[PDB]
Amino acid sequence: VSPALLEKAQNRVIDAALTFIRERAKFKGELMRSLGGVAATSSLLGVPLGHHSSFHEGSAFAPPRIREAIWCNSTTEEGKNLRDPRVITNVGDVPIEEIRDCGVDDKRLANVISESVKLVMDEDPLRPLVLGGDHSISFPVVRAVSEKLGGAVDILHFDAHPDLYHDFEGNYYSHASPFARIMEGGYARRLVQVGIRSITNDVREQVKKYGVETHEMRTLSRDRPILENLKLGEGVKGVYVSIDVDSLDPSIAPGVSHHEPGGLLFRDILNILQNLQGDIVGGDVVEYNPQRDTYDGITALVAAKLVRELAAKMSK
Amino acid sequence: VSPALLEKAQNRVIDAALTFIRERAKFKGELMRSLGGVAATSSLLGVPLGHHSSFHEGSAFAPPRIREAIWCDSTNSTTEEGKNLRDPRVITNVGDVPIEEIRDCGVDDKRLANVISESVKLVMDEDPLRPLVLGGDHSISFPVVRAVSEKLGGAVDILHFDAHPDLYHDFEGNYYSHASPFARIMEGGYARRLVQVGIRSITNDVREQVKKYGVETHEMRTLSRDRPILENLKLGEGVKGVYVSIDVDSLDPSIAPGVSHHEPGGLLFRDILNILQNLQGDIVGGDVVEYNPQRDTYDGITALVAAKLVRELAAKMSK
Amino acid sequence: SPALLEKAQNRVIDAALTFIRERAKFKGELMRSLGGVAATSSLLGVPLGHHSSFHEGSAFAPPRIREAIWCDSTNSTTEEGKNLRDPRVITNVGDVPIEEIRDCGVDDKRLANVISESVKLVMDEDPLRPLVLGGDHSISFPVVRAVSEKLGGAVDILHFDAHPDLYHDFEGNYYSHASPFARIMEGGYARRLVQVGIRSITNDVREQVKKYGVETHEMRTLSRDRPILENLKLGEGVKGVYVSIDVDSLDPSIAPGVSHHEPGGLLFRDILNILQNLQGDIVGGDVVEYNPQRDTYDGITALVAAKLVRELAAKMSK
Amino acid sequence: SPALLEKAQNRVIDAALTFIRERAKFKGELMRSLGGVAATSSLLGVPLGHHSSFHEGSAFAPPRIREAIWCDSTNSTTEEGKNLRDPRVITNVGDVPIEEIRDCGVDDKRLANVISESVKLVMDEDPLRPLVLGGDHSISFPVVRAVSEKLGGAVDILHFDAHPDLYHDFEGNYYSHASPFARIMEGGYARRLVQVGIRSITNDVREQVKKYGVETHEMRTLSRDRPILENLKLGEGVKGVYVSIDVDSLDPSIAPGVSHHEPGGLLFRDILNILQNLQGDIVGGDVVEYNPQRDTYDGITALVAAKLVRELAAKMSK
Amino acid sequence: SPALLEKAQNRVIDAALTFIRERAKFKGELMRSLGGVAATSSLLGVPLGHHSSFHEGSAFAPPRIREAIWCDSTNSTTEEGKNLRDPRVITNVGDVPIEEIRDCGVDDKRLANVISESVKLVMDEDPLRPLVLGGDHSISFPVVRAVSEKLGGAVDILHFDAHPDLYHDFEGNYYSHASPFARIMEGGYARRLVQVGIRSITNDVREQVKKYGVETHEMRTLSRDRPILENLKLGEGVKGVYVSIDVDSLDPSIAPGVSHHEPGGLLFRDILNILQNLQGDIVGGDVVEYNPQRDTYDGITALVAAKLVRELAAKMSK
Amino acid sequence: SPALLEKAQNRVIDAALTFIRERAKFKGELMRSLGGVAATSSLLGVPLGHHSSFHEGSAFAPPRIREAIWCTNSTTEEGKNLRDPRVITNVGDVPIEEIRDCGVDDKRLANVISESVKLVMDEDPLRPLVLGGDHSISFPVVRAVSEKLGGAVDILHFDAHPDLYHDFEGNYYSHASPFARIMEGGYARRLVQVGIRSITNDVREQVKKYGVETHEMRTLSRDRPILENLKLGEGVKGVYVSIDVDSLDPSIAPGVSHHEPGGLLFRDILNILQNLQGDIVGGDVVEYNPQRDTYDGITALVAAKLVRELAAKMSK
Ligand SMILES: [Mn+2]
Ligand SMILES: [Mn+2]
Ligand SMILES: [Mn+2]
Ligand SMILES: [Mn+2]
Ligand SMILES: [Mn+2]
Ligand SMILES: [Mn+2]
Ligand SMILES: [Mn+2]
Ligand SMILES: [Mn+2]
Ligand SMILES: [Mn+2]
Ligand SMILES: [Mn+2]
Ligand SMILES: [Mn+2]
Ligand SMILES: [Mn+2]
Repeated sequence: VSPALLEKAQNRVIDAALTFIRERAKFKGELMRSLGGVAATSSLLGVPLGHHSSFHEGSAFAPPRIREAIWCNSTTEEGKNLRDPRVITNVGDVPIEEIRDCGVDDKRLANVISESVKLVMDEDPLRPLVLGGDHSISFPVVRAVSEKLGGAVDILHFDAHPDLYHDFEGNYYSHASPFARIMEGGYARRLVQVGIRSITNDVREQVKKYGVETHEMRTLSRDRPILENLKLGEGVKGVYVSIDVDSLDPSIAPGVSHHEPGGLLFRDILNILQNLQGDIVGGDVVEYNPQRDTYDGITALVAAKLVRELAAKMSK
Repeated sequence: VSPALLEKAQNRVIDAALTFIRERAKFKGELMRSLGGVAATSSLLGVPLGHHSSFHEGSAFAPPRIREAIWCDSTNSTTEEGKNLRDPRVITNVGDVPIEEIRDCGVDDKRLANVISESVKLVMDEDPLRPLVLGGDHSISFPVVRAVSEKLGGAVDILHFDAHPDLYHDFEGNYYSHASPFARIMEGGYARRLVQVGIRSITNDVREQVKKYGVETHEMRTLSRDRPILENLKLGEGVKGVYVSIDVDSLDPSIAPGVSHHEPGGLLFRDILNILQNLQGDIVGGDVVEYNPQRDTYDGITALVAAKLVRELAAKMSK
Repeated sequence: SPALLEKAQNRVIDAALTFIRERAKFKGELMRSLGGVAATSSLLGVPLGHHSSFHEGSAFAPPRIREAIWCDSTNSTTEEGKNLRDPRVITNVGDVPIEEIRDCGVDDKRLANVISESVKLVMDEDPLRPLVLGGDHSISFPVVRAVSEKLGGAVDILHFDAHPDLYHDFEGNYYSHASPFARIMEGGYARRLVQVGIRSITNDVREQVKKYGVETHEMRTLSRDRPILENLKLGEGVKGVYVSIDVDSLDPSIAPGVSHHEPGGLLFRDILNILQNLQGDIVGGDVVEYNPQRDTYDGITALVAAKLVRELAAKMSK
Repeated sequence: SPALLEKAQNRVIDAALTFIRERAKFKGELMRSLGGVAATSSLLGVPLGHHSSFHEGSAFAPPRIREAIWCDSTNSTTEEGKNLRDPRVITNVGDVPIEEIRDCGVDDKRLANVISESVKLVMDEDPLRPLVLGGDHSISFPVVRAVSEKLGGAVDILHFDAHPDLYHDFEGNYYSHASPFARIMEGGYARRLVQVGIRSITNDVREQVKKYGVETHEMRTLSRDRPILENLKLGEGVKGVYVSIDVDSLDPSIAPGVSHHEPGGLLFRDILNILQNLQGDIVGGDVVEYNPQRDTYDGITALVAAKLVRELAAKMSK
Repeated sequence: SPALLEKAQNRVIDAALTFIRERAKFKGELMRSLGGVAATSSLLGVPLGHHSSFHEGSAFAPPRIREAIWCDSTNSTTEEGKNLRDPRVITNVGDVPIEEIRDCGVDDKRLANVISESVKLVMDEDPLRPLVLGGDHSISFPVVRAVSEKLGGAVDILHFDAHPDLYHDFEGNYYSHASPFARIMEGGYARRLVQVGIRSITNDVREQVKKYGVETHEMRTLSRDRPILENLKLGEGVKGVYVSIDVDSLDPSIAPGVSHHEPGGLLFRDILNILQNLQGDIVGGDVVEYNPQRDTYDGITALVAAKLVRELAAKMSK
Repeated sequence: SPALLEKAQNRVIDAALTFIRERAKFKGELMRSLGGVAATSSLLGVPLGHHSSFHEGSAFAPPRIREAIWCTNSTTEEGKNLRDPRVITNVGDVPIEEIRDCGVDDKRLANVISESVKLVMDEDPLRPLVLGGDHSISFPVVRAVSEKLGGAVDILHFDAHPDLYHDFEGNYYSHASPFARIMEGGYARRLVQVGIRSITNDVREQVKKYGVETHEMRTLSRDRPILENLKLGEGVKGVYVSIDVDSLDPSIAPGVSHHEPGGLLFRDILNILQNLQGDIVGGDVVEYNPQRDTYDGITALVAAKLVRELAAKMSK
């Protein structure tokens, strides 16, 4: 296999993929500006990546399924208008499969994701709402938001799992290590984790090493008043919200790779998200696995709901 | 069929069965006794018996499905409160009593129950092992709790999670029904306190049974008032210790679809963990019953639910 | 032909109402022969779905609910100790043959009148009280109209639902399943309307709520409203209390068998807490919007609808 | 009370048969008013399941089948070009209210009489011919009895089933879904009985095949018998042809919605090849043993049952 | 604002087409560097479902089909022994980003032209030949138009489908999935059109068949047609052979993951028998109408579509 | 100490083989006391799935298959009465999980399987009918049948896959390699494969190397008369029948690890098995995966019908 064939294929396909995201972001930025009366518009960038998953890769197919459940009332829990393009709009998906088929390695793939995020952010007034994909994508996304904005953000992170593994199966880019990568890089100050019910003792050392505010399910009843009155981002560049759908009890969100019984109810996430104070600069909804959902696609609907509510907080 | 030949088949096959259990318990006992730093080890004994169920016998297939889910690729090996399931001193498998092959020798249910009791005693004799039984339908708790009580030399207190009191005196003339284990236990005085949680399915004649044996039945319709007591139970003070029986049908069927008796309006997963995490007392044994893999979803969610109940019970009983 | 239709319609409708009359009469006579009974919860199916905005499969619910009430996994005792094998606690009348009547070219206004008369035929047989199995939510309007007219005045309503069903005009359909409570409040048939489980509501509807003085409880305030909802006292000073249970009220994890899934709904124990604690003279009720064609393979939603019906019967029967 | 049941039974049954008469009379008038028609396939549901040995959920089948016929993923043209939107091609009468008659304490013998009379009320309305929707297979006996009595002689029967249903005595139940064709042959209602799809017959029952001259085609011989089965000519020199289709005759891969799964059954195209080719005067027929409680989430067995009803109607209507 | 759309639309389309060109140029140069190849089966996804009449879930199919092709329960050898691990046997180009282009307000004619141009970019890279993954059957018209224009003449088409897809006018959508072959035969892009598995056809569309000389083979004549169908020779006298495989051609017991369930369809082996024996120069093909949203939990239909692609590629690659 | 492990191994395997011995000793005495029999098909489960390449759920098949056997009627297609113990009888399951959990390696495990089959055969008139379990178990079974009978057998083998890989990912004991192990050891003379439709070019060389009669689905119509008239065993010790449930089309046997579209119908196998001539000394039904079956357990019923037909051919 010729080396300079793969290497210029890698260059050429990445460039054509990023140029598509650019023209799409440029189109939507221009649109929001012509309508006016908007400081921020939540912009959907899909990252259909599932190969960093330790169990099932079905995540890769989530973004299109979520956008179908978004755009199929048209009104969010607090009355923003979904058909208003100023509240929510689509940019596109990074064509992960086609980029990987060029032999691109994971480090460059992470860079492609980061560059995609910065293409969106460059077009005022778009702000990135990333659809996963597995949780490994949060690292490149948060990295991109921190670099573009010129400092750290605070994070609200819903998950069953801390995703703070220093070393997961020798895979630096594991969906079980993105917050390790994020904290190792200084991209976040505060990391507020909610839903946690699967945590190793080594990862409790990581929690201590980085000053993570890890809230476990076994103390949720004690924690509710705190969690329902979070205020983040004061004195840093803003607030980033990461929602891992496996944060929700498997009874209400079966469409995930990692079933962990004893999780959040839908209301738990909506109360916390709605009550959250701070300037939201970006967010993700990750680990929706359509291949593990029920036939009625209850988990696509839940995932779409969470995206709608994130967009209503982040659009202004 | 000569009765002679059948009787000798029975003795010999049972002997062979109990010797198998003896040798697995001997292995796991020596292992723990050579690791040291261990007062108790939760030790899985399967009793794959469904024939006492009133509606569906699928829980006979449960134990191997539960072990696989305990040891499942999507889960780490740490319990909610920090115990490492990779440490054998936290949890170990002994194995399954071969119910089907024994019944197939024409053994009657009284002798079958005796064989389940001997199995429990063979685990208990290998200190620091403590029996965490995997059912199987709920009928098995009678012979398990009889065996615990007889080996400890006295009464235990029981914390029992169920939709159903399982206190019938007489269910379809089957003494060993999955709906009378606790009538057998209470009749035998094998238990002092019996604290029942998740109850939402009870006939007026079993309400008699509750009053007659001074059973502490907590019904779902009084739960929110009961939370403060249930989150601070202290059992076993002045008897030989505490036995914890978890019927998976205690949980709402939205959580635990893989059961024979769907009863809407049940516990959430976290309600069992709150009670269990808060429970005080020397836990001497326990069981997880009525997982039915034939009624589970395609993803095996209830196997995972049962496996997590086993993991958190082991985390409490291991020491 | 003009006449054929007019003719057919009347004759087919009269034979259908006659079948209900005979069944009600049979069950009334039995109860009065047994004695020691003031009220018997009496099942009347209205298998109607064509008023649904997404799926019409709730037309199949009634017989599936009835089967699940008397099914092999459960016992015949309700949570608080009533015995369902006593016909004075619960009894079946039968199903209005909606399909057959529609298929005669009968419009929705006439159909509403047939549903109304069928309910009166059950109420004409003391001590029966109507427990209607839907069918979609549109049925509650003609049912509540009948109960009101029959008792000679207003009822207070406890309504479980994901949706307010208070639209003035859901897409030009007066008998929409999203408008039955608009028609009830317009008609004067209800004084209080207590709605529990709401999580889907537009701004135009919030104004319908203020306009009729409706007590709309949304999911986002559920945890705070618990003490109110676990202490309802309805119907004092009017003809009594009607309980309408839209199965969609419940989280789809508990009740997947419905046409509109709405995440973040009631737990089954949330409905039972409210319903078991409700004080007031329950004069009738309905369990609507169970859709067997969206249920799971084990038919859990059938079992959920049956338990709602069993627990509502425990309260209305006396 | 003795009188209480006897009187109710009679009045309830009379009101049920009156409803079926009015619906039959309405559709006969409709057809005669249109003209250009010798025969119209007329659906009579018989929602009975309790004559089953494993599951009773075939009681839910008729409305489900009707919905699947007049549905949305398909078109309305049969495979050889007949339009189902023409009422002269197919029409619904309605459902015998079996649950409600049985709930009056009516025994199976009188129940069979009710079914028989119901079929006869359809046959009294030129040009309607009965296409019965089960229900479990027990219903074929009262149906074929009625057709035989009404026409005044024997029919030939084409029967698709995984089981012969020629048990004299299945678990003491005279009206067993396992005994309908032993009752038909005993009574001389049928001359030929051509059974197709058989793959589950005990030797005792093999005796019964020879005892009554039954033409039983087993699955192991199907590929050899194809030529005969695709060239059937029935009814010559008697009153006509009755076609009974048990859905379990199909492979469970195609028809999972049945009570008794039997691997190695017919392909759907196996039934169409026989049915589209059959020569003879089709005078009635049935599609039984669809069980919606065992169907898949997409309700494919309901579609399978509907396409059988559609293709049988294509052949019976003229 | 108008200039905004004109501007953006052309620039978003240009960037999409650029993407496909670079993938096709990479894949073409790879085969040319390996040598020993005359034709490489090259996957182009068209994830378009909005021309669907019942369900649009075939929009999600291409990436599910590719995962199944390269799945870890299957090995990489076709039935007749071609190694799919060899890029010269099967390669991926990519998906036309339909959603994203449609969300710039691009109309259906302009979309068809983007699909055609995409096909043309693959065909420009010797020795790539286009194997299109739908998406719904609408996509065959702009694919086959592109093929024909590119080659400068007609093709013969082998079409597998339950449905002729020959409507002139399906609900006023020119681009309906029920009309692609009307659009094809009307534009003279095809000479012979051989259809196999047909079992859903209206009398009007029967007209269309005679009108265009379509060689429609219906399921009800299959065994009579087998020796013809197992010895097809197409393309002789024109530019080559296009094969269109609609997944609903298979019986729903085998391919449940489709929008239109039509009972009594082809067995998997029947498509392979025909395709394994087909003579002529295959210049393109598509596998259409796999609907992941209607598949079973184990994704069986994805594997069914994947194997169809693998066996078409084995035949198209030389 | 490693002495602790070796001891556990020796003593646990010894107890497990004594269990199978007492069960086989029981059923032998039962048939001999009953008389009128020369062969009784005796069920031995080998609940093993770790040699699987995709899913291990065939480990749970044996109990599920026995339950579907005695759940339908009670007469074999050719009128054998399955309530007659001389027609079919259960010995028991080899406790695979409990022997592996003592640290026993694959070679010693193959030996335990071989010894269990010999314990069955030592009891006249029992013949072993083995329930899998994945296809890897056919190697130790056929080796045991060949050693106890003192020579080779002919094999009829239904499968979608040849199972003739010399080296499957370094796993000598792969379920994709048992017939390579069997031919290498010379335990079989003829090997007639039916249902084959997944076959690599290196495995065609294995077919050539051992003179395997490999019938592919793409020649089934030409092969029918031949396959419906097989005569095996003349000149050798007899006939072994191996049934892999994935030989059947996935439409009728969805409960397997390896879906291969375009397989056999149920009659295809039944016509072949019923018409087969030769002295049947042994057989297996394998690769039933209960975890991938439909909610109704259709594949358990299929597998039970396959067992009943094989038990009717072998019992006499
Ligand atoms: Mn995560
Ligand atoms: Mn997670
Ligand atoms: Mn219990
Ligand atoms: Mn229970
Ligand atoms: Mn409603
Ligand atoms: Mn509603
Ligand atoms: Mn039958
Ligand atoms: Mn049958
Ligand atoms: Mn098509
Ligand atoms: Mn089609
Ligand atoms: Mn194999
Ligand atoms: Mn295989």
